[PDB]
Amino acid sequence: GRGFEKYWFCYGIKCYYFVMDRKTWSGCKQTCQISSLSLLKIDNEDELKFLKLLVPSDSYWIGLSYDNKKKDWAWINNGPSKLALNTMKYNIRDGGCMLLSKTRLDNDNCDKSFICICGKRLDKFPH
Amino acid sequence: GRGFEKYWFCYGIKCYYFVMDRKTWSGCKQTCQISSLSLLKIDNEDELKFLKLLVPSDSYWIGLSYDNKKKDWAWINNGPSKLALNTMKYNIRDGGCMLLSKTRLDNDNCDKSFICICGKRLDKFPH
Repeated sequence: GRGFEKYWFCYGIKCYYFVMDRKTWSGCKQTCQISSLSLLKIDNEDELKFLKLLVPSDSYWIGLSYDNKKKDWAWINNGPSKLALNTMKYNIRDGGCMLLSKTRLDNDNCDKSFICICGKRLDKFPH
Repeated sequence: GRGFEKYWFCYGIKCYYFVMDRKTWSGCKQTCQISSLSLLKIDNEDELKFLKLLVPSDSYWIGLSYDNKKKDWAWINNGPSKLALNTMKYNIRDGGCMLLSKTRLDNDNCDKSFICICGKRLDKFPH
């Protein structure tokens, strides 16, 4: 259940929620999930511009990880995105999971503990 | 009816909306109202702490102005608050309306144009 911050924000059709405890990438993925949210997927450059603008200054796990079957960085659950990643920017030797900071996307050790940012669209309903 | 930013935020029981164009204090007050919002009232020190933390960096008209008849600073529509102001720090000769920045509350010419921050509780329903 719930140990989230009491603030949250929205942009367009998507809101953004913050776990209180820092967690490993996997632990964040699962914490977003038990609450019907999902570790955050970033849909485009517009959205990225806004989050870097609006998030408090820190480093946040987001739902993007390197996938050795696809041979590429992939949004969780095959999630589709229009965010172009320059994958040369990212050395998988230095980390296979993505964080958001105010300054950039960076890859990092999946075992380090960062703030989880979970997203949920406003048109997301149980099925 | 509209001319708002696409983004907004919430804390506990209250959300926060941003007008796109800078306006005079009175214009902010009326723009918030047109949309059944209200130029923002700050309820306590906890809430002020949070807003200084999450608002982009700029200066914002909020629903606080100096009242001749009360002989005091007063929140719009007789709004109740538990935010203690030290009123000795506001010279009314320098301005009779309040704005919020990241640093502090300050008073300023009610005719300057600043960003409107409109508040609305989640338990606020037509009547």
